[PDB]
Amino acid sequence: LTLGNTTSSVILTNYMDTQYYGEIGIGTPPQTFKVVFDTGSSNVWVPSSKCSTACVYHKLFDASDSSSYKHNGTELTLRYSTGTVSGFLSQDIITVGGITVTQMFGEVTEMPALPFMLAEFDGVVGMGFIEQAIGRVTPIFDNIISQGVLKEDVFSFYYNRDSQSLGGQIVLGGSDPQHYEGNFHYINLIKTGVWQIQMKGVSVGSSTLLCEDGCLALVDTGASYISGSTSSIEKLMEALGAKKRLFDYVVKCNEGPTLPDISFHLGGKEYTLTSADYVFQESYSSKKLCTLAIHAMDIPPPTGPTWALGATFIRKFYTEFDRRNNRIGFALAR
Ligand SMILES: O[C@@H](CC1c2ccccc2Sc2ccccc21)CN1CCCC1
Ligand SMILES: O[C@@H](CC1c2ccccc2Sc2ccccc21)CN1CCCC1
Ligand SMILES: *[C@@H]1O[C@H](CO)[C@@H](O)[C@H](O)[C@H]1NC(C)=O
Repeated sequence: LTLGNTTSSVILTNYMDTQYYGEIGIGTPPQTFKVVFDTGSSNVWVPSSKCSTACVYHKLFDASDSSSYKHNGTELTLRYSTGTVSGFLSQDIITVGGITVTQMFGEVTEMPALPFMLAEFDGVVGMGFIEQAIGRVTPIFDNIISQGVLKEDVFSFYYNRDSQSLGGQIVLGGSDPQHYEGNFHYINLIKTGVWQIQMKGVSVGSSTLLCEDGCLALVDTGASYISGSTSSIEKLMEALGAKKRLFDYVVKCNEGPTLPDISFHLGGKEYTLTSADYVFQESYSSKKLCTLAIHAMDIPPPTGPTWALGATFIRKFYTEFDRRNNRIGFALAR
């Protein structure tokens, strides 16, 4: 007997405003892993004990220590913006904030030192739809929905700004009103299968200089930043006075607080980020260079070309992902 009144939460760790990770347990007895909960992907994967470069710094799943494990072994390859992992399929019981689910997941045996040596998390829990799942593997949230335990078929994200403070939180089955102010404003997904909405414009202060004839916005919990196409970012950075370095865009630290507001027109409203929301203000010196929490990412079709609203956006706006209604809700984070 499963009664739909459950609302479970996973505490997240904030690593330098770029990586937000929580704990999941795999197997019997449970083997714990630090995972990023990512709306931009649909597969679950952790490093395998069968891993032969980045594997050395992470926790590895040993199937031989789990009584609940069921072999499969189908080969699997997962491509991310940052890097590609490879392994095989395994099935086991996954515990996520109290909820226990029988899940098919990836046992990663090929984890390159770049970029995975830089990951503070062990694996990824893809919070996207089956349409985007590799090997057509049933996503974890789809499996939790099938159990009929959740209060509502929704999950929400809270990302805090980096004492003994909470780095973030995921709520499965609801939203935590302690982490948002006012009410949610919802935007319907263009289509089911992808956590993507229509964007009606991007404004720099006064003038709406980009996305004038509309564009797409992927609401990506796994993305550290706000990203646009190379073309869109080059124009945006020019309007900000930012300069291209090797991996990032920079401004003189003293100019940082003088930077204009960036607005994203989504559904009925404008979602504004002030300079304090997008500049890593590590100094105020005129002789130092400060990094922006904005970059270029060319997302390939069918999903891209698209903007991605990552942790930079989510820190400002507490986000709710509604599977029942196929919509996303935003509320000012508290
Ligand atoms: O953490 C930083 C990003 C980090 C990184 C992680 C995964 C994949 C690529 C890169 S590029 C790179 C290069 C050299 C050192 C570290 C890094 C971002 N910074 C901005 C705020 C926190 C620091
Ligand atoms: O956004 C970050 C990407 C992040 C990540 C998140 C979800 C799923 C896969 C990966 S791959 C990976 C590997 C190592 C460290 C971090 C990460 C990387 N960014 C840092 C600066 C912008 C790029
Ligand atoms: C692995 O699992 C898939 C279902 O996701 C199934 O179709 C396939 O036959 C399985 N392979 C093996 C070798 O068990």
